[PDB]
Amino acid sequence: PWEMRERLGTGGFGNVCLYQHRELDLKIAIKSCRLELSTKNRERWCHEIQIMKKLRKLLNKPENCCGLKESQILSLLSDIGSGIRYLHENKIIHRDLKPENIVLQDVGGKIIHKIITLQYLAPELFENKPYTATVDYWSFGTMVFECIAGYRPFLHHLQPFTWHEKIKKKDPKCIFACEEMSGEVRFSSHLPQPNSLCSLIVEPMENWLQLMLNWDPQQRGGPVDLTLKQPRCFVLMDHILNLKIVHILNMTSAKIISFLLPPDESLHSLQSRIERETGINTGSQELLSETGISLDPRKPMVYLFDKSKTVYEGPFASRSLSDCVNYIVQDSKIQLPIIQLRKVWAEAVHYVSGLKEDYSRLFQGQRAAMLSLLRYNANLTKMKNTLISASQQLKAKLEFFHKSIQLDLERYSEQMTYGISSEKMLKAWKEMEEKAIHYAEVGVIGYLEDQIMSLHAEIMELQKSPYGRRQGDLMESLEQRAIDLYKQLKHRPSDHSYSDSTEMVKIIVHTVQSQDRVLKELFGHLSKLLGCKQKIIDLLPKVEVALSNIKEADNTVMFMQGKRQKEIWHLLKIACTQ
Amino acid sequence: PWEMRERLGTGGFGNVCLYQHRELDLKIAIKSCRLELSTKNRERWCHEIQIMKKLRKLLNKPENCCGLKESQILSLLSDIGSGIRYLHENKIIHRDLKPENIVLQDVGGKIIHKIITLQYLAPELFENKPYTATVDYWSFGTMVFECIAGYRPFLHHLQPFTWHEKIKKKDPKCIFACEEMSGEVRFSSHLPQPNSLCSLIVEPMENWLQLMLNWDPQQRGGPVDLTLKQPRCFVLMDHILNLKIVHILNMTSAKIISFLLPPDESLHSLQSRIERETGINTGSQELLSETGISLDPRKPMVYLFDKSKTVYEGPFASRSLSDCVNYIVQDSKIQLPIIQLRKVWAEAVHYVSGLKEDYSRLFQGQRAAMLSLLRYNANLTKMKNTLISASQQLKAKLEFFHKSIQLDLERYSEQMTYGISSEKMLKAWKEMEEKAIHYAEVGVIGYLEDQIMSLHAEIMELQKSPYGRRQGDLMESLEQRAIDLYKQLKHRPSDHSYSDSTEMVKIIVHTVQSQDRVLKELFGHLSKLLGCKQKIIDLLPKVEVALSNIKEADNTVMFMQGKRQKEIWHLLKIACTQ
Repeated sequence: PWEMRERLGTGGFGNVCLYQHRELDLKIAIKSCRLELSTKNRERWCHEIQIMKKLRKLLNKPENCCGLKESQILSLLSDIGSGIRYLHENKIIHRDLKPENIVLQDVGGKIIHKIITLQYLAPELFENKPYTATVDYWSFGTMVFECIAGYRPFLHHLQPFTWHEKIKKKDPKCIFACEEMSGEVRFSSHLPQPNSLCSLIVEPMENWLQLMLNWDPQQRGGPVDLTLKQPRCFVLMDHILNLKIVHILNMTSAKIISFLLPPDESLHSLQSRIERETGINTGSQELLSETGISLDPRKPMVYLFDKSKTVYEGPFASRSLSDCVNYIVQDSKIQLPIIQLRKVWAEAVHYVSGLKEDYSRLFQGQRAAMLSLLRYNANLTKMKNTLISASQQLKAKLEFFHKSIQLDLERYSEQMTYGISSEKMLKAWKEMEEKAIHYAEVGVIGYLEDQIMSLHAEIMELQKSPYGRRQGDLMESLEQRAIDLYKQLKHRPSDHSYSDSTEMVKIIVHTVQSQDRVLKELFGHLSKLLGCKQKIIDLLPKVEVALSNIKEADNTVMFMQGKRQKEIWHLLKIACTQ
Repeated sequence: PWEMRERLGTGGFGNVCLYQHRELDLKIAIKSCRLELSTKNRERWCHEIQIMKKLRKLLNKPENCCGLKESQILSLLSDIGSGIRYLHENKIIHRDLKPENIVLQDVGGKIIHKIITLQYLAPELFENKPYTATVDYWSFGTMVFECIAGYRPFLHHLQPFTWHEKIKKKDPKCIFACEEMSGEVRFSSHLPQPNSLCSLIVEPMENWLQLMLNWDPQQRGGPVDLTLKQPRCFVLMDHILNLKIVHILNMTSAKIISFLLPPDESLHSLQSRIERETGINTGSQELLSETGISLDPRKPMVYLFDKSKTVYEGPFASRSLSDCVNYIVQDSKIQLPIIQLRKVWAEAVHYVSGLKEDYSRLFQGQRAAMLSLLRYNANLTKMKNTLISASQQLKAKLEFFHKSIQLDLERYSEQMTYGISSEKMLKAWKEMEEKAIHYAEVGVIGYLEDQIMSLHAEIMELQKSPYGRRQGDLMESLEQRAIDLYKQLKHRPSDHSYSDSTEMVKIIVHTVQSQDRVLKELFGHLSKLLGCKQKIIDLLPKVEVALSNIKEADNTVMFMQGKRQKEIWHLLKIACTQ
């Protein structure tokens, strides 16, 4: 009771149709018979049934055309790296490595990738040579480089009949070829600069690219350690895919610096590392969670605060542009070919989206700092209730105590009138009364209570603060317009070779204007937040020591009254003696 | 060092130019010489200088074309009534009574009117007859009727050459003439129905119109009481301009009922009057200020609440339309002359603006009730702090007390061990300890404290309530469009005799839709407000009696400890005896 849901793809046996039973969601891809395949390859097709039973869409998204995220490429190395390790354990050579053969499985966010066109065709496959797994290595590092470039690793849009002949002329220690608009073929052993990656892993991934893209198949992934059945490629993948790196945005300078983490460094020696890095003293270096929880020093993207610095100035976030982009800043109206234009405009929307994530992370650190302020406020309310409570407890004990000793001095004075009492305990108890009247801490709790309601009024005022995310969605609109202009460029055929880019530069203008606005308002927010936070931190030991003094006069006075009791018991037993 | 500011008006001596010195704001109206007046009337003009040194714009506002407000017409009776009383003391007959001769002086809201065209020309002036102050009476009641009609009291837009001849045929006990579209001349001794006035004063003002507009000058204001140098007209003005009337919107039925106030009625007998009027029992009848302050019963537009009724239904505000307006409801597209159209459309915008003031006053009563809820919340916080404070005072006195008597039972037991103590006060003090342990009211303060934080959470939720005034400004836009359509009708010459009125009926549709919406949301608000208010009112005597019990165990326990003291003094003096 179901139908064909959607034609999934094609194949040598025929087209693939993904099915679904709407009453039961019976999802299955079934490669149908469309090609009328020869019976030899039909038997080999059922062999493929016994063995199989034994992404490019996301790439063509205009956001993704710049290159992918860090953890996306890392998780791609995990899924596809582990997958081809499993396949090379199973003696399998797919010969068909492409993002069109990558199924995306969203398990709650965990995008599990599985395995199921001449630029992925190896040059040994391009001329039908003896093959091995290094072919699939070549396509692997090919595709993973395309995950950050947005394009092929070698002479993009060159026809493979001579493009593979240029592949035969590659410097093997170099990894990337770029061609100028004059046709200048040059090489690079470096990554092209608009990435989204941190250099600390890029350089072992650079040498990894030096291994994975040598066109000699005996050298491509060649140093295979038979200790671990892996090349040095998979050694570096094992290192990097477990290489712990803490990324820290300096909130005070708007700078993210990554850090290699040795597997047993304490957080304090890390504070020494950031201390040497930034100059910020560890007593003033303050760090806390993404959710706004201060980091436990007892433990081994968190956000950097300087306690000893109060007012934070404007951003020290240098946000560069390329000389092509700067050339558009000089004149956006030059009529240049689209080979430049898709690249440069991708760098532009790339740049703007980078600014959006900058404000996004700064927005996060602001919210998290406000959460820490709320926790400090909560402890302030707890010590408030403790203070008011135990303070009025002290006041009542004062009242009851002195009225008690007033009655005791009346009757004791009547016994001194009877020639019974002694004047020494009389004067002593009058000193007890005088020291009780000295215990006049009931004004201090009202004054520091006025400090409490002062700061509580301040943080209630900080609740009603306006937010720059109002202009953050304006940045979303500007970036969205930039995406739309990139799409309108992207669907142009070769007849639309020359174009203008002025409105995008206007989006850059209003972008940096709005970003300066939300940074000024934002730094005003954080400035008042850390100010009132400092007021709370300075307020706490006063409340603590004062409450301690309350407990001092508490146990003091109770001991004094019990002393008065026992003295009356002494005069009792003395009168029992006589 | 100044110039002519603006030409104010005209005159027989010439045009009047209002001056101003921009550096000093030297405002003065100066009647210039434009007419080249004859020297006899120039000498009479300087006579007018010696005697003078001895509004129609507001009428033509489309809001005001329906008729003026209540207090506006009343203040007009005060200023112009008192002014012509002063002028008739000075033997002055102006002969020139018109709103064009009325200067508006805004003293902080108090619009002081002062004294400075054939429909205001009296029929005795129209035929140049012997004159008196009853001429200015005729123009006075003429203009004051025009303040509520928006038009002349007799056959509007009729040419005075025969319109005064129709004035000679007026029924003197009748006050108003209306003409049908067939030309049917009829009379009315009543006010035309679209007023803005309360009938309680209208009927003495109706007979006042029967006196002030009789075309016999010896009868117009004729019964002049020489006891007070006034006609019965000024007697009724003296009554009505001091006639105290409390206007009360029934919030429960969306109805305003006016009330004559005898000059010494207490507020309780007023509650009997509203009690007989509405059926609402005085124990449930609740009244409070415009600013949300409950009315003192000890004293002699406030808003009516029913305490015994919880959920208030939809409005019982009948808002009628005329049969002309209902005829437009039948078909707005009938092509009828503008003599109807300006009147009927004025009734329409009149109706919509009336609905706007309805929601405005209901909005006021909602805000005021919320203010009363805040005051109840404030008393709740005061009793909260008193309760928590004195409660923990009681707890500390319990602790100190029982530890005290624990020490006293230890030593007293040691003296019973010494063969000294008696068991009766032993067992008695153990009963004192047991009753102290019985005093376990520290859980009740936490439970009713949870009720306090419950209601505090509820009223904090009521703070974030959405407001129907969002659609109130939508009503402002709809009414503003209706004003614009009335203006576009109003500037039409006689060539635009036939018109359509459908979009105004659409404004009536969206008006009553939005009004039903804001009344539903509004009554939901007030329903939850009175509900939580009832919760607070029920919560209060629990807190009060519990706190009273705290004071009971307070003075009880203190008396018990002092009793224990005095008993030890008894054993002391007994041991002194032995």
